[PDB]
Formats: sequence, structure tokens, C-alpha cells
Amino acid sequence: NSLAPLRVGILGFGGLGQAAARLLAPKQEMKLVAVADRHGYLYDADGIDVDNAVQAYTQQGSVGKAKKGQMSEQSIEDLIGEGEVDGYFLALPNLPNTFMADVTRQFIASGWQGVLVDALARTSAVEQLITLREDLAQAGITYMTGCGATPGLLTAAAAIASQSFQEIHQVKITFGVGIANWEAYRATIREDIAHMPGYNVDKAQAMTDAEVAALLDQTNGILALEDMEHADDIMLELAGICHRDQVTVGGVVDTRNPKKPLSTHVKITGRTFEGKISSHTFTLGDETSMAANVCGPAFGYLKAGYGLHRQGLKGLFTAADVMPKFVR
Amino acid sequence: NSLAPLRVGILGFGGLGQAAARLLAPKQEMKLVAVADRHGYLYDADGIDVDNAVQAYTQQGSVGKAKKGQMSEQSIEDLIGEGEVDGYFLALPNLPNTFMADVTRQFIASGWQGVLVDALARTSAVEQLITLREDLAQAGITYMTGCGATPGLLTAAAAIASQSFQEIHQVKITFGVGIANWEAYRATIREDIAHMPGYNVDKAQAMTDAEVAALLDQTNGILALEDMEHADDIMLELAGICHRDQVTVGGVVDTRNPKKPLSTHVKITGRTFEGKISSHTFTLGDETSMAANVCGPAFGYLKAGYGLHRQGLKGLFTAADVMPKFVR
Ligand SMILES: C[C@H](N)[C@@H](CCCCCC(=O)O)CC(=O)O
Ligand SMILES: C[C@H](N)[C@@H](CCCCCC(=O)O)CC(=O)O
Repeated sequence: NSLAPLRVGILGFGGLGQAAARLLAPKQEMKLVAVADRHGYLYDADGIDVDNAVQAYTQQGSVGKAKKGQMSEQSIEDLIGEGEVDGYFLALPNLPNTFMADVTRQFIASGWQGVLVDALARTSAVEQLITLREDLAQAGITYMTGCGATPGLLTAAAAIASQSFQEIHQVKITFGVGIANWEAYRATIREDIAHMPGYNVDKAQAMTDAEVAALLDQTNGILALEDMEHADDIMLELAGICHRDQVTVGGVVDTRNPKKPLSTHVKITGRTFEGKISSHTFTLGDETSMAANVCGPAFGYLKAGYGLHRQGLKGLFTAADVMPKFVR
Repeated sequence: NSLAPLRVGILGFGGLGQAAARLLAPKQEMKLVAVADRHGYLYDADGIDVDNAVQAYTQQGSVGKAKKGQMSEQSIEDLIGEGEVDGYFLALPNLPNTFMADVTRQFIASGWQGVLVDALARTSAVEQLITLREDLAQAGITYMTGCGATPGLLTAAAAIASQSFQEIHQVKITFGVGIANWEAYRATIREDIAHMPGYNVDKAQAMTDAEVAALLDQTNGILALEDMEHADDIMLELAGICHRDQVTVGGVVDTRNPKKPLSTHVKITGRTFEGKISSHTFTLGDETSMAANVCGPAFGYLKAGYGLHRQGLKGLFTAADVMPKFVR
């Protein structure tokens, strides 16, 4: 596959998409050929120049401003029809809550076939993609949903851990995030503030940077989120592991420190066939960033998705359903 | 599937096979219809009476002595041709080191198609099954190898954990086992003593219970095993995650205490795309027995294997390659 690498694209070029591009750079079996943001796109069948695209984006507002870039207010539509791309990572803020589904309906409408991957967080966003299962399948698209850190990595770990038990009692995810680069987080931070007490997507999305800084001042830069609406729950339910109500997700983001404020882990509790109650724990290393734990799994699921696609398996899959494949 | 459960069988009815039978009892989507040991077999398309089979085995030396049992010195051959069985768990001591492969060659020769699962430990035993890949595929058999605790559960956890990293440095497995029931462990204990310093399969297999008790007396019932030949290594290599030399397996079995002498875990170390070195850790609950952590995953892989089989996917798969499916 070093002779014929998987040709991939990234939609959305905020902090996560940019990290995704950097992660792809040293891969030999995967090549980044396509990036789109809201106001432009960049295609390069020979492989994207990541430094140039990042410069363009951060200094001129869009990758359409990069060498070989194209400005466009229909960048996704234009990009889909421009290039030979085997799969895309949808690194798109789900703002509003319908956006990911709407982008997916454009892939469907386009006639394009291949693999799509997302790192959606919200159960209700994942439910919108579930409504599209047959449309995806009929379109010839293998869609990998919730394939980030959580849902994703931690969800798959819980699916594996569950095999020791006759019955599952609880899957509890606690995450920590330290923000190293403010620019890389603003434009997703409202997605998180929406999980705050007395907030929601519409309210958070409409906040000014002034109002955000004010909220953060109160809690010293810390967003402690409990019992989040998080698609891990329906994913583990669709995989037959447990009911969604037995899955709980919470976490802490420290907007003022690059160090994780706590060690991310998932605890899986259940009863074994011998009637013993016990828990497995999967814990992430403190020096693995949000970016690595989201984008790493995302492309491992893209690779896995492609394997499925190449076997004629189309439709919607979750992180809980298949083994991601290590990308080299 | 409660109307048409997967009909499964177990070959070998020492401690692990017996535990496997008990684990299957409450399942509604999987039904134990077939058990064989060296000197007899038991088939019952309506579902095995586990208490009766265990009584027969432990009190009369074979399940062939159970109500509906048949004595036979070709029990595997006879069983394969007797019943409608969708998949078998091969709960067989690999003694000698060629035995599992030889049983597998009988399934091949028989014309039977379906799923086979094992919980093999040794790299060299797994390599013998790798030589049979095409024979398996041509025979219409989906073979799931190394699908126990380690290899198996812990190997799959390492495969998932690896997705955060650009390069893997080390996968380190440390296991603990407390023996609760001596009868349930003797007849596999020689497999472990073979990993001892200054021992091997042939030497260990030829030891008398006298000589075993003597060895154990020296170390107070404790078998501390380091750098074991363990198939986790080639499995993670075949899945493209790391070289076999970066996988190390050790553990402790306490023959004199039902409590685990240490907490079983796997530590996965690597470098992320940002150049940070870090480790994830997956730890098992102390009250999850060897039996639960081996047999639970084994049947989850059988179920997964069947899914593959039903899609026309035949040949050899490892725990590292696919997501096991929770059996209810
Ligand atoms: C709050 C985040 N946006 C996200 C979780 C990131 C988990 C990272 C795990 C780690 O790197 O340890 C959850 C969310 O967006 O709801
Ligand atoms: C020594 C064992 N036979 C076996 C490991 C059992 C791991 C159980 C894990 C747990 O229950 O914590 C390894 C071996 O046989 O080589």
C-alpha cells in the first residue's frame, strides 16, 4: 500500500482538522489529498503541504488561500466532485446539532462512494445518522460514527472489557483535557459549554467570546461536565452490551493548563458467570493529547472502514462494532 | 436468535471446558449441544445438562458416562459427524505442542464448516495454525485463534490502545492467577511449568504429580513466569501494530490461594504524532477469574467469528483482528 496509499480528506480545519493533517504527515499507507473549510478547499493528488494549508488557514482565514487552494462558499460540494478521495474524516463542529447529518446527506446526494468517519459526541447527533442507515448503504458508503476518543477509543475499550461478564452493570467514562493552544480550542469550546448546567447548543453557540471568558473567569478556566449526553451510550446499546442508561460520561477541561487535570479512564463493572461483581479499568496516558486520542482512532477506523467497504459492507458502523486498524 | 440460538460445542472437559459449559448455561442466544473429552462425548440437540456432564466427568472419568453420553476412543471424529454444531470452543491442553493443529486437521479433513475458537497460549502453536490458513479457508471454516485472556482479551485491548500512537514501543502483559480448585487446574499446570526456568513442554508434560508438588514446595505454591513464549506477540505483529519483540508477557500463578496474587494488566507504550511518549493501561478486576476472562472472550469471538462466517469470510483470524461480540 505504499505504492497505492489510501487517499484521504479532512472536512473542517479548526484545531482538530489541523491536528488530523499533522497526524497524517508521516503515514506511508495513507495520504492527505483534500482539505475543506467553510470558505474554501485545497486538493492535491500528490499530497497536501500541511504547513502551507495551516498558514493559509490561520493567517488568511481559509485553506482556499493556500497555494493551490480554491475559495468557495460551496466548498464541500465542490471538493466532493473535484477529487479522487477514498475516505474523509469529518472534523466538523456539530453546530448546529443537525450539521453532520446535513453534510452526510450531501455525500449521499452526490453519488460518491467510500468511507466517512466522524468523532461526533452527542447521542442525538448520532441518532440522526442512524436514521440515514439505509440511505448510506444504498449510496455505497461505509460510515464510521463516533470514532474519536469518546465516543470511540474508550467506547471500544468498554466493548472489549465487557467480554469477561455475564451482565454489565455500568460503563463509566471520566475524561480530562488540558488546553495547550487557545486558538485550537475556541470554535469547539461552545460544544462543551453546551453540556454546562443551564446551557444548551443554541445558547452556547450564540455566546460571545466576551461571555465565554466571563463564564470561564467564574470557574477559573475549568469546565467540569457531568452526565453528558454522549453517544457512547447508544453505541454500547446497539452492540448489545448494555442499556444506554448504564453508560455515564463526565469530564473536566482545563482551559488554562496544557496538562490534563485528571487521568482519562473508562471503568466497566459487571457480574461474571460465577456471580462475582468486579470492574475492569482502561486508563489513558497523561501525555496523550486530546488530538492524538481523537484523530488516531479516527483514522484507524477509516482504515477499518475501508476494509469493510472493500468487502462490500456498506452502511453505518460504530466504534463499538469493529476493530480499528493501525495505520502506518 | 432466541428462536434459533447458535449451537455450540466444547472439546476438552477439564477445568476450562467445564467452566465454559457453566458460562453458557444462562445464555439465550447460544446453546451448548456438544461436549467431548478424550474417552467419550455427549451430544444433545436440546441443550446439555451441565450438572450431569460434570458429574459424569469428575466421578466416572468421562462425559461419555453421562446420561446420553457415548464412550469412544475417537470421540472428536465421532462427535463432528454426529451433530448439528455451528461452532466449537477448543478447550484442549496443547499437549503435546502439536495437538491443537492436529485436531484442526481433523475438522479440515471432515468436510465440516463453521467456526472454531481456541485459547492457545504459545506463539509456536499459533504458528502451526497459521500454516493451515488456506486449508481452513478452502474448507469453509472461520478459525478464531488466541481468543482467551492472553492471548485474547488483553491482546485486543492493546490493539485498541495502540490507535493513539504513531509508533508503538512496548506492549507489556502481566497476569495474576489464583487457583481456587486444584482439580480444575491440574492437567493444565504442566503447560505453565513448561514456561519455568530450565523446563519445556516435553519435560513438564512427563512430570509426576509427586515431582510437581515438589517443585511447588520450593516456591511455596507460586509459579512466577517471565518472558513467556506467548502468541500475543505474533498476533500484534500480524495486525501491523508492532514487532513481536516489543511484546512481553509474564505472570504469577498462586496454586495455594483463590485470590489473585497481583492485578492482571496490559501496558501499551508509544510515541504520539506530537512526539510525546506515554502509556495506556488496561487493568482487570481482581474478582474476575481466569475462567471468566478466558471463556467470556472465547465465546464473544465465536459469535464474532460466526458473523464473519455468515458473510462468507473464512480462514484464520486472531483476537487482534476483530471486535468480539457480546453474547446474551
Ligand atoms: C471535551 C472533549 N471535547 C471531548 C472528550 C475529549 C476526550 C479526550 C481524552 C484524552 O485525551 O484523555 C468530549 C466532548 O466533546 O463531549
Ligand atoms: C497462566 C494461565 N494459564 C494463562 C493466563 C491466564 C490469564 C488470566 C487473567 C486473569 O484472569 O486475570 C497464561 C498461560 O497459560 O500461558
